[PDB]
Amino acid sequence: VVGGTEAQRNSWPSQISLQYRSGSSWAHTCGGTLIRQNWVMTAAHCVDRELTFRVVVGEHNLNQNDGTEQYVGVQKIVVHPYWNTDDVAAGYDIALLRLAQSVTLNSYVQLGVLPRAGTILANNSPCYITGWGLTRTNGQLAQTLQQAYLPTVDYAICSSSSYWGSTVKNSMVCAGGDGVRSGCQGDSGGPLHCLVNGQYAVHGVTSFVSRLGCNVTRKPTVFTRVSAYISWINNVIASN
Ligand SMILES: *S(=O)(=O)C(C)(C)C(=O)NCc1cn(Cc2ccc(Br)cc2)nn1
Ligand code: NA
Repeated sequence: VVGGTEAQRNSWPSQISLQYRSGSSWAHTCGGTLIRQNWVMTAAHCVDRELTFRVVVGEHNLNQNDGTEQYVGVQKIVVHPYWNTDDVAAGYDIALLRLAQSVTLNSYVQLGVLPRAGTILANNSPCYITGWGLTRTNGQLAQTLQQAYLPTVDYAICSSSSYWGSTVKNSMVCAGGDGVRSGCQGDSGGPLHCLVNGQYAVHGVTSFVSRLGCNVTRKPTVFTRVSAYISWINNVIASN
């Protein structure tokens, strides 16, 4: 997250860190959202490489154990069957990870609330991105979870020629693009939390940023639109 601030400890208790084994240790690669005690929602592109993954729930400071974390293996990966790693812009950038055990819920570990199927937010709706992704273009990961206010940019604007044009689809949510605040590498897979009827719900899964930079005017961060996938998510959970 570029242009963010440090989140209060576990104010985003459904945020997870998706990590892969790197030698004798672990490396953060993506965010995700805990949606059942044994299921995480992330981006399909986060699992394009065949690696050993783990999920950390209750995380805040990646470099230090604070007593709130639970670490769990990934037992099954279900990528959307229409995902094409060579065509991010086609969409379908979503995957579900079945965890090797069910995590315990507490003040630090909670299920993320999903929107009702089909929900489209009005332009400029209030949302926050969260993650441990880079804090500047070409920079380094955040040690502690960051948040940034990233209001939505509706499809008509986001898919116009001076923004992302045809690359953005109606199955995506765009947010930000002010040139100061944005998602960045390693926020991918994580949530966009948007306030609806007084409750935050996870409307986006971070999918891509501009190759020109993370915080780039009229290149808002692009998210898979969770509300387009409610039936798919429920079908996967019900059949696994
Ligand atoms: S996201 O918008 O943050 C973005 C820029 C697409 C991103 O940084 N995604 C992170 C990501 C994770 N993976 C899979 C992967 C690739 C290589 C290794 Br060594 C490990 C994991 N690809 N992009
Ligand atoms: Na920690």
